[PDB]
Amino acid sequence: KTIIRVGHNQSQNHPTHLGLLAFEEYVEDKLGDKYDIQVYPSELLGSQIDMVQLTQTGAINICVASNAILETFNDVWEIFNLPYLFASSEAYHHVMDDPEIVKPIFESTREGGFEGVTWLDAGSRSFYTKDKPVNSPEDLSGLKIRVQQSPTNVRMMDLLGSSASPMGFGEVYTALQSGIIDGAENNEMSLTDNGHGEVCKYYSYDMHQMVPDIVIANYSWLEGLPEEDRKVFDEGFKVLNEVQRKEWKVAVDKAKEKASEMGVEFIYPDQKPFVDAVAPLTKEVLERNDKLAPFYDAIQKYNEEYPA
Ligand SMILES: O=C(O)[C@H]1O[C@H](O)[C@H](O)[C@@H](O)[C@@H]1O
Ligand SMILES: [Cl-]
Repeated sequence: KTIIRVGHNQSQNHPTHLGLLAFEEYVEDKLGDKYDIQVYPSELLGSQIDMVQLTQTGAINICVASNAILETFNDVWEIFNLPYLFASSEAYHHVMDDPEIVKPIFESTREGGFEGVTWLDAGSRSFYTKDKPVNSPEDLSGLKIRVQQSPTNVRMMDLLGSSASPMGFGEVYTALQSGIIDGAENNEMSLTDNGHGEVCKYYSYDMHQMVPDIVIANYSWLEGLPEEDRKVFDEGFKVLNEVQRKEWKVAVDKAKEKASEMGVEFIYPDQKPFVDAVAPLTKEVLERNDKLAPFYDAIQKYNEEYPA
């Protein structure tokens, strides 16, 4: 058979793994005599940055990468990394499901060896810290906060009066434990599935970003598929999206409960001071990249249709 290698950086219990297992089962049920889909969880194929590069060369076929890091491969991905971009999770989901918005973005990096085929839900990202609770941006002053390898997020930390420490997701637990960083920012699953709540017990819902995870496929590989095979893989990507999103809802609820049981304290800060502190980032990003405005306009229509 033809081996299709698929990587991601999450545990085997995470929604993304469950979605990819559904993908594998869907495709192999229709075409199993021909393809063996192999899913490599928990950074078995490397950190996310490692995997995107392996996808570019075709050493693996498909991987999952946070939108945060894709902006370094093509600047148009920056659009979904803007802080306080979406008014509501409903606005966000409708945006990511709108082909007129996502297709031009997903296809932007074909010359770099890959294209986006779907997205996966990763909730919203908020600050969590070890020693001191975050109630407003000034509480981040003098802290070192881990972010993804994303110039947008580095700039966001600068505007918050803080300092960014970019590193891969698998490094964060030990970096927190050793005191190399003071905190990080993510959805609630980081606390439980990745153990960050063992060290960080203050989780403050500033909800600065809703950053999609993107499923990317090697472009030569994908376009090389025979018509009928491509149709099955495409259907599989839709199943992946659907199963991951359903499982995400379940998992994030369980994560919140388990975090509480672990001793994490959830804080609900006033978001306005965070919004105002990082507003210049959106102004700067839009001014520098004129590809973005029409996507931003379209997102605003969804914000209006699905407000908070
Ligand atoms: O902050 C990060 O690095 C990670 O954040 C979330 O877990 C996201 O789903 C991952 O794709 C990502 O790698
Ligand atoms: Cl990485």
